[PDB]
Amino acid sequence: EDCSNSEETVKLLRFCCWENPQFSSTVLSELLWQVAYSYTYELRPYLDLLLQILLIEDSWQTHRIHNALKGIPDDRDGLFDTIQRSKNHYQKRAYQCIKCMVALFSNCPVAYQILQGNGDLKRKWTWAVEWLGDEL
Amino acid sequence: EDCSNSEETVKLLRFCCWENPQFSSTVLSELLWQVAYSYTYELRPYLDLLLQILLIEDSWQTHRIHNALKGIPDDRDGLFDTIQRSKNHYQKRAYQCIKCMVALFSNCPVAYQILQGNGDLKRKWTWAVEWLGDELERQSNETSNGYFLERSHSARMTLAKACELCP
Repeated sequence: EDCSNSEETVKLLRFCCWENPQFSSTVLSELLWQVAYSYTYELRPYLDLLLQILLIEDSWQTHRIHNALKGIPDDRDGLFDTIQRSKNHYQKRAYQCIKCMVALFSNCPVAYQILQGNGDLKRKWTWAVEWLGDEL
Repeated sequence: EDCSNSEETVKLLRFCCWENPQFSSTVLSELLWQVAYSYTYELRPYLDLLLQILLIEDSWQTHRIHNALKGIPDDRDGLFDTIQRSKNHYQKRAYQCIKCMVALFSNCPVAYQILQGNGDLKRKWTWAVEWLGDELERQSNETSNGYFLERSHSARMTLAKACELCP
């Protein structure tokens, strides 16, 4: 919540999230909370921190992209869910989420084989891209 | 968790749950857990599998229906509990639990005398129908889109069928 823009936090998270299943969910639980229920002008410190949690190439990487796009069920939304919740109002929230996602897919291969290979996430990713265009 | 939508998983559960209190408990416990903590695009298979468990016409049917509508006490798990938590957000999950219940009540005479004959369940069943009525008045609710009740025709029929069940 507080010290997300710094770089001594990314180092602590990437050191503990590494092949720790429960902890990697805790960080995602908190990060998905703030990307959804936090003030619209401060998402970039949180979203940019989310990358270096998804880009950890360990045995749990696939789950992290899974539990960031679908969301941890029945509490925290996902990157797609917050987009739906914010297309009409707080449109800047959904835009900044897409920037994270575009950056993630273009710079993470394993993310591309999860987007390309899971039709539901594939199909939702479509509706996202036109919406960004139409708003422009 | 994994082998859902299969016709052989339900046949095995339906076979083992017959007159088995311990086994039926775990099946209900796991099914209710799956109904609560799972993505809405994979909820219909669990609800449909749950419904087939409740339709087992053995001597534990009333117990199974009680543990599914209410849940194990002091744990706040159960179809009414998950409906209550999902009224505000994830409204698509709350509706699908109702849609399963309508199919249960209108097709299980044993699980209609449990409703008609228990007061709080009728209150809880009532609170569902106005919530569904109010939510709809404001397609194919499996798309896992924005989580807002899309009027569609599945919902309108479900609301219509729910209303007649109310005494």
